[PDB]
Amino acid sequence: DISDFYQTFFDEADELLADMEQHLLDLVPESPDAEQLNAIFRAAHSIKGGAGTFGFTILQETTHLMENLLDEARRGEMQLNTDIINLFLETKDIMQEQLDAYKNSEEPDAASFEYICNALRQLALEAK
Repeated sequence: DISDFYQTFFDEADELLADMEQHLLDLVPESPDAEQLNAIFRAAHSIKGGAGTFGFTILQETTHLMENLLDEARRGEMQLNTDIINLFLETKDIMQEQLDAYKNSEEPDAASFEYICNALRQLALEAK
């Protein structure tokens, strides 16, 4: 029954992933427009909550780690650069694959999950 609420989430998520991608591509690393970063962070926060609500473990954890990083960057605690933005784009790419698996009642890719989470946690570490 709870699956009766997946379709709306899947559509919202796809749209938010597209927005995330465009904002990422338009970001100026050394001087990121505050309003643009806030939008990326909000898309991630939204996707994370939906993932939690429906028990999409892999997507939730992946988005969780990205969100914390986007929070650091938007609060100005973390400096951005082209490498970080490329990591965010790669993260958006992987999240889309995870979502596409759920749409098919399939399980996301375990290896891609471990790789992206490892990279995101490495960056946070480096940020500290």
